[PDB]
Amino acid sequence: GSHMEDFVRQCFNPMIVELAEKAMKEYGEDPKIETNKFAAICTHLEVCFMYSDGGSKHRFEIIEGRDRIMAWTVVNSICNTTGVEKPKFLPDLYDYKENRFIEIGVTRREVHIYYLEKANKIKSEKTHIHIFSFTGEEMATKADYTLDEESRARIKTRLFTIRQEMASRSLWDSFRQSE
Amino acid sequence: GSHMEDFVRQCFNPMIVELAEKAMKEYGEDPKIETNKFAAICTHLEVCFMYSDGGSKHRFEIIEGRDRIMAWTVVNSICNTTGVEKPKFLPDLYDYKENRFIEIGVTRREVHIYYLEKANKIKSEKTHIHIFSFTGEEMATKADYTLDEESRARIKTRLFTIRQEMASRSLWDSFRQSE
Amino acid sequence: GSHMEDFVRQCFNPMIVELAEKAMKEYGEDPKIETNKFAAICTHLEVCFMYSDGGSKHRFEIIEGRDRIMAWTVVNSICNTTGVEKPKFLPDLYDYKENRFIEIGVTRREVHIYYLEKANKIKSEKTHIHIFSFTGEEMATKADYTLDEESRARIKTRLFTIRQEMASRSLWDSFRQSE
Amino acid sequence: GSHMEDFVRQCFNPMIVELAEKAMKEYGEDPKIETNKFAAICTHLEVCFMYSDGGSKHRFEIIEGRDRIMAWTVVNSICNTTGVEKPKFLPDLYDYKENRFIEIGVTRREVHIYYLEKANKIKSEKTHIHIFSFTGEEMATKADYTLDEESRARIKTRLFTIRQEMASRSLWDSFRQSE
Amino acid sequence: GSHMEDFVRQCFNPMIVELAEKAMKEYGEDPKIETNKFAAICTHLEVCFMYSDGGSKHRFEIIEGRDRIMAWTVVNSICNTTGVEKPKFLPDLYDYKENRFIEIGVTRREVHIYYLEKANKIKSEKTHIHIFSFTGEEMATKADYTLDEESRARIKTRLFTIRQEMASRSLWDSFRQSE
Amino acid sequence: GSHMEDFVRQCFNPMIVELAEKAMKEYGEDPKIETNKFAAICTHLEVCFMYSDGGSKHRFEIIEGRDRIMAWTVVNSICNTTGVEKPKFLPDLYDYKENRFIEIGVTRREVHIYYLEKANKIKSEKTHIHIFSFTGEEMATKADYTLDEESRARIKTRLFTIRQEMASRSLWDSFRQSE
Amino acid sequence: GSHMEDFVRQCFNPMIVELAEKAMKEYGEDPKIETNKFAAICTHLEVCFMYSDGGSKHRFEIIEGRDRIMAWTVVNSICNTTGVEKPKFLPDLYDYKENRFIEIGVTRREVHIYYLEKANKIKSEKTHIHIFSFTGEEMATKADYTLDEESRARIKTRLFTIRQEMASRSLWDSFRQSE
Amino acid sequence: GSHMEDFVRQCFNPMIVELAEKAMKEYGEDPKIETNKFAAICTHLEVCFMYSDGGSKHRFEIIEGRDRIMAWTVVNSICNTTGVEKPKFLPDLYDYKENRFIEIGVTRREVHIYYLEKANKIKSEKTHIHIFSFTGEEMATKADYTLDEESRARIKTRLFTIRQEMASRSLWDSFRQSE
Ligand SMILES: COc1cc(CCNC(=O)c2[nH]c(-c3ccccc3C(F)(F)F)nc(=O)c2O)ccn1
Ligand SMILES: COc1cc(CCNC(=O)c2[nH]c(-c3ccccc3C(F)(F)F)nc(=O)c2O)ccn1
Ligand SMILES: COc1cc(CCNC(=O)c2[nH]c(-c3ccccc3C(F)(F)F)nc(=O)c2O)ccn1
Ligand SMILES: COc1cc(CCNC(=O)c2[nH]c(-c3ccccc3C(F)(F)F)nc(=O)c2O)ccn1
Ligand SMILES: COc1cc(CCNC(=O)c2[nH]c(-c3ccccc3C(F)(F)F)nc(=O)c2O)ccn1
Ligand SMILES: COc1cc(CCNC(=O)c2[nH]c(-c3ccccc3C(F)(F)F)nc(=O)c2O)ccn1
Ligand SMILES: COc1cc(CCNC(=O)c2[nH]c(-c3ccccc3C(F)(F)F)nc(=O)c2O)ccn1
Ligand SMILES: [Mn+2]
Ligand SMILES: [Mn+2]
Ligand SMILES: [Mn+2]
Ligand SMILES: [Mn+2]
Ligand SMILES: [Mn+2]
Ligand SMILES: [Mn+2]
Ligand SMILES: [Mn+2]
Ligand SMILES: [Mn+2]
Ligand SMILES: [Mn+2]
Ligand SMILES: [Mn+2]
Ligand SMILES: [Mn+2]
Ligand SMILES: [Mn+2]
Ligand SMILES: [Mn+2]
Ligand SMILES: [Mn+2]
Ligand SMILES: [Mn+2]
Repeated sequence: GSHMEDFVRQCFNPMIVELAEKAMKEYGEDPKIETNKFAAICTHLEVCFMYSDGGSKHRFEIIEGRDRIMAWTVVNSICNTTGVEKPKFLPDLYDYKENRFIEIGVTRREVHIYYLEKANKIKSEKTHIHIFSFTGEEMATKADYTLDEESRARIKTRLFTIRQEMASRSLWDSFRQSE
Repeated sequence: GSHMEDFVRQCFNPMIVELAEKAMKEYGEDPKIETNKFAAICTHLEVCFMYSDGGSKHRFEIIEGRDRIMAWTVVNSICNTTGVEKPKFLPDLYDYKENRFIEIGVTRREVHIYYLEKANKIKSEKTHIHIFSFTGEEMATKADYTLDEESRARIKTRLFTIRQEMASRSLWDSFRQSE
Repeated sequence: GSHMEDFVRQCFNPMIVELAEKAMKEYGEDPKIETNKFAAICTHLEVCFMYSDGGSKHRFEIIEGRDRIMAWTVVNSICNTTGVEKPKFLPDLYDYKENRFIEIGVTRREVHIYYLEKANKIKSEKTHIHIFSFTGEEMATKADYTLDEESRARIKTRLFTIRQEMASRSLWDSFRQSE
Repeated sequence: GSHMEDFVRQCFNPMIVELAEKAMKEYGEDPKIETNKFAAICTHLEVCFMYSDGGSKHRFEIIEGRDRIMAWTVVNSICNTTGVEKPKFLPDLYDYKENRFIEIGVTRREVHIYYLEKANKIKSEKTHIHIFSFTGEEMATKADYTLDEESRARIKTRLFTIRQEMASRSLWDSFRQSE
Repeated sequence: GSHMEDFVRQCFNPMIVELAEKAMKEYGEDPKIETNKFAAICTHLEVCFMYSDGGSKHRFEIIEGRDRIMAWTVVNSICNTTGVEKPKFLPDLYDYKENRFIEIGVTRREVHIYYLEKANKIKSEKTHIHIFSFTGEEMATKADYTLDEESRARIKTRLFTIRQEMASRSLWDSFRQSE
Repeated sequence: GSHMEDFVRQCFNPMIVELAEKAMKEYGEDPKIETNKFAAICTHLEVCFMYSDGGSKHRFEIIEGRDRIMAWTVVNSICNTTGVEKPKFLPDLYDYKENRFIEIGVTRREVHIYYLEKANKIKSEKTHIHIFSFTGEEMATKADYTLDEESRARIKTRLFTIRQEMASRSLWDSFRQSE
Repeated sequence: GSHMEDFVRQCFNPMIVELAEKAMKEYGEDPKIETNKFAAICTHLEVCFMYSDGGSKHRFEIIEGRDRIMAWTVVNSICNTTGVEKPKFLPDLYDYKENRFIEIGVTRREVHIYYLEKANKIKSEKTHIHIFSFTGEEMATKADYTLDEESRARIKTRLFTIRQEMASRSLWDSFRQSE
Repeated sequence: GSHMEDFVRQCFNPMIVELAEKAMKEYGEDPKIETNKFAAICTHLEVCFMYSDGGSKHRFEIIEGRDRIMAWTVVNSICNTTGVEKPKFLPDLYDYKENRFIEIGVTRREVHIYYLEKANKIKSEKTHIHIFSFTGEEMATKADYTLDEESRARIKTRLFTIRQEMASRSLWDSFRQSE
């Protein structure tokens, strides 16, 4: 095994790791080789899980963490009961309170570049966009950050905790220069 | 076993299935033969469970999911402590906040026909009526939908998810044309 | 064993029964003989448990359900940190929100007689008094019922459910004419 | 073993004891000899745990209960995402709602002496200070007690319960005259 | 509810009760009315469970405790892999060590009458027969009791414990004169 | 609380302690006062539990650890299915393999004095007698020690471990000179 | 989803299904399309699990159910501590008692054809071969069936139970004519 | 953290890791620095755990995995009930069947050098000695290996699995050249 893989298994809880292994394998990647992609999907999975935990009881429908067909089924059921436009690509969450899907991005570049690139890929204007980064900076559409400051600051802290742990194990540099 | 039965056991959590088996057998039906009635009572059971989960901590007394005699006991205790009129037929919930019983219907026809038919069977005007359907449409008495928009839209989504899963297994058509 | 005892073990959850057995034995009574006292302390224990569950997260300190010495220790710690007067007899709860102890009574007589008798035994005016009965009637000091209408009506319903179950087993009559 | 140690193991839940054993051993002390320091760190650990439980869902980041390096990592991540000043010594909590770290002290002297001594050791003015004592008295910076009266009064009661239990076992006197 | 029913729920573990409720309802009986049949199937279910527990690790295939169709499926699979004759009626166990099915009877008459009646109903000579009674007497085909003396004497004791508990609750007499 | 009581709660697992509290209270004693009797019944309870664990799967019926009436019920069922003589006093176990009841004694005197005294109290010759002591010495009827040397030596070790723990807490001397 | 897939999820316990999903995806297959291969690997996984359960406590090292690299690691450790020849292909078990690896095959053809084909693929003579089929027939190298008759007959029964369940759902025919 | 530490946490189950952390800290070492000593005590802990699992039900008293004082207490109780000589240093197990203590060594040198060195340190001839190594070789006193070949070969395999995992992570070389 790799050094990064062992770090992934000791920093992220097992359920998040199992979902990341299932997600990458459903797209042909192997967690034991593309190990920094392994850490990325784990990090992205934890961020969305904390994000939907930031609301009430059932404000959010979690799209991420399901296989492509079941995730599109919930997308279909959401679209064809609320009336919203079906997105071109799979989002990560659906905000019932705000009646909009959310795409959540976790980047190691500037929140400006990453938002611009995914806002380009999305093109469909309806779905909300919300980016975090491993430095503590965040950016959202219309500056509408959906959650309150306390929930989002928990996410920024967890991200900086991961970058710190990667650096003390000498794996942050390759993780940075691999996105 | 039937194909529908296997779908029922893999789509609804085991506790809901056990309650549905107990409910149908207490009325002489067998889940392994009347399999689309098996899916209906499971669907109806999940909807009411989500419905009472939509309130505070103890807003709702769940009438559905108990055997006829224990369910009438709670109905008696509710009626003879609050003062409300004892219903002619067994409701599904009791709203303490609103001081009224609720009958919850899940239909594959128009919410208008199904409401009209059960409002006819109820006749007793006190108990509230609330219908959902597998298309995302809902209808309630006095347009009083009891729950907020977020909780009810979760129920509509789950219903459309079930219809989608039934269709990909070729069982939605017989399920539709069997109510 | 007795018929009432078997009913007590099948109607009240095991933790409440274990506490009732411990409470009665600490005062020389045996649950297997004084069986209707066994049902009374179980009923009284469940009512107080639902009562403190009716508040926020930690509004209530539960006095009932502890042995005499540990219960007086919490009473001491409560009195000697808030400043309230130490009661002559052991209460059942302590309301931090209202800064007062509560004595909870469950009776099979008129709420008026039972309140009057315990208000006589208490004499110390500080601690709040709140009575329920197996008919759905309640009475509290200064008409201050502490909890909201939804929480108290849950307690009245549970009480009428117990009386109904006792009656169908022919044990309500002796339970009534034994208090 | 010591008498105090046995009391520590029977009064504090095992998870708090395990954390206290880990905390003291990471600083060269042995719980089986410095047994009243063993009770102190257990008491301090429970107080902070109740303290962060006094907020919403994720108002507080718990600093206490982690080893020195992981605790400083969260401190780093907190500081370098919110922007606050990194404290000279390890605090116990971080209040996101109030955007400030908290140092929690549990003393057997006057809240005035203990606050003054730690306010002297801290010197860095940013982090909040909050002291409790085994008599029910508390003191906080700017008289800003962070939590509501109900949560803090739970902590004062638990403290007086511990002192009472220590006294009936003859160990309060040495515990007092050892801080 | 009945007095016997409450005794059934407090003497037999819940899994055995659930199986008995499922078994009787699959044959049109209601546990709440035919309550002594309810105790009989519970007693019969526990005896067979102890019986198969009396062997090695996987000496016995349990036929009892499954619904009619799944029980016949295992009967089919057993018959059509070992080669034994398929029985006319559903047995309770299958002994691999001895290569024979077992029918287990629990009676309140003489082991001689009960064996004779079921040996008459079976007619198919292959399947083994083994009877216990609430007095401690047992009888098996060819005097081949399958299990050792220690396992069978546990079953006789449990049976006499049940009869004793029924008698102190005044329900043994009707239970006896109802088979 | 007492020092011995705290030692009892930290040395014996909670289930054994709960049984000891129930056993002593059923005979009018209070664990918080007669604390060395509290340790004795706990020690006696653990020894019998290890003893019956020393056999096969179901060699032993545990008589100890039940209340007087349920323990006599099993005694009745054992006697009136095996045919053995019903003992004058309650034994602790029943050996099916050897077809005899066992009385287990744990003493702090010489195994000779303790055996002689209980062999005097028993008088009924049928039931087996087996004594252990906190020094590692054991004595059984006809020198028939029922279990193998490995199981009995585990019991002697556990006993000497308890005496050692009591001595380091200064409570062995009063425990010795109290039997 | 497919009808076979739903049957796979309701007939095999979830841990076996998760392993089968992981095993097939590690070789590029998707359980939701190659659904009868999905049932085959599940069936093969359960058979090997029952097989190693047929021995003592730790007679067998399970090779099947691990990913290719971890399975080869145990193969390496086994070979390079016992001294046996490292097999050309991955076996399913390692028998320590017999000091040989085992390849377990579950077929829907004649045990003769399936054994011959895999004995051809293995070529390395050391590793043992053991075939079962859905009719109850088995064949092993040197007629050495490793396990006793009771354990192997459990496996044959489970296999015939699966074929029966597949047939009543109309999926046995395609499952047969797909190997 | 270190790379080795992350490997230790992902290869050994958490209970073994917690014991190793407690064992090293009780002797002044820190698992996060002396990380290959961290892997050694974990490996040594797992080997002894498998070793005592290799016997009957209670053949072995586990000495390793307790703190120095509690481990010496069991040593005292063992010595002063069986009569064996108290060892100069703490052993790892006590074999009741063979009436002797066992010292278990796991080495990365030749089993001959390691045995000779510890046989020199022990000097007390009574206690048995048993060495394993990461190559699959073992050596015991009088060639008495206590366990059967199947149990010991499981231990040799697990050891070679650990060395393989260390090598693929580049940490075996420093682990070898550090003993
Ligand atoms: C699992 O791997 C995948 C998966 C897909 C399809 C489903 N994925 C999303 O819907 C998706 N994917 C990404 C992403 C994209 C490229 C590299 C890494 C990631 C990242 F962050 F996961 F780590 N970010 C999101 O935020 C996001 O919602 C495509 C490609 N790779
Ligand atoms: C379990 O089967 C039954 C049960 C009964 C008596 C108790 N039932 C209700 O009280 C009830 N029954 C129905 C319903 C009615 C006919 C077919 C299907 C259903 C449906 F939806 F369950 F699937 N809808 C409700 O909403 C509802 O509250 C009558 C008949 N069948
Ligand atoms: C357990 O039995 C006891 C206990 C005590 C001392 C502690 N008890 C209370 O503090 C107490 N006792 C009663 C009560 C009094 C008489 C009969 C029955 C009850 C009742 F309801 F429990 F069922 N009601 C309360 O509300 C109440 O707080 C005295 C006498 N009996
Ligand atoms: C575990 O033992 C230790 C630990 C440290 C470093 C980490 N500790 C804190 O950060 C800390 N330490 C104390 C404290 C100080 C001296 C004696 C006792 C305590 C007390 F209360 F724990 F019991 N109080 C706090 O409030 C507090 O946050 C220093 C010294 N001893
Ligand atoms: C559940 O109720 C039923 C079930 C059936 C069909 C399946 N049953 C058996 O296969 C069966 N049935 C009986 C039995 C027969 C009559 C009354 C009571 C019982 C008894 F003991 F359960 F309590 N004894 C056995 O030993 C036995 O194997 C027939 C009738 N009633
Ligand atoms: C719980 O307290 C009791 C209980 C009883 C009746 C039931 N007890 C037994 O059947 C019994 N009682 C004793 C024993 C006797 C006197 C003092 C202490 C014990 C001892 F060891 F428990 F600690 N030893 C046995 O071995 C034994 O089987 C009588 C008296 N006290
Ligand atoms: C935890 O660390 C320690 C502990 C002690 C005292 C208690 N220890 C034993 O009783 C002991 N110690 C060793 C050992 C010795 C030196 C280095 C590494 C180990 C090894 F293998 F743990 F990894 N081997 C055994 O087999 C053994 O029974 C001394 C020194 N270090
Ligand atoms: Mn996504
Ligand atoms: Mn995303
Ligand atoms: Mn209904
Ligand atoms: Mn309805
Ligand atoms: Mn009270
Ligand atoms: Mn009261
Ligand atoms: Mn601190
Ligand atoms: Mn502090
Ligand atoms: Mn049967
Ligand atoms: Mn039968
Ligand atoms: Mn006794
Ligand atoms: Mn005894
Ligand atoms: Mn194979
Ligand atoms: Mn050692
Ligand atoms: Mn060693």
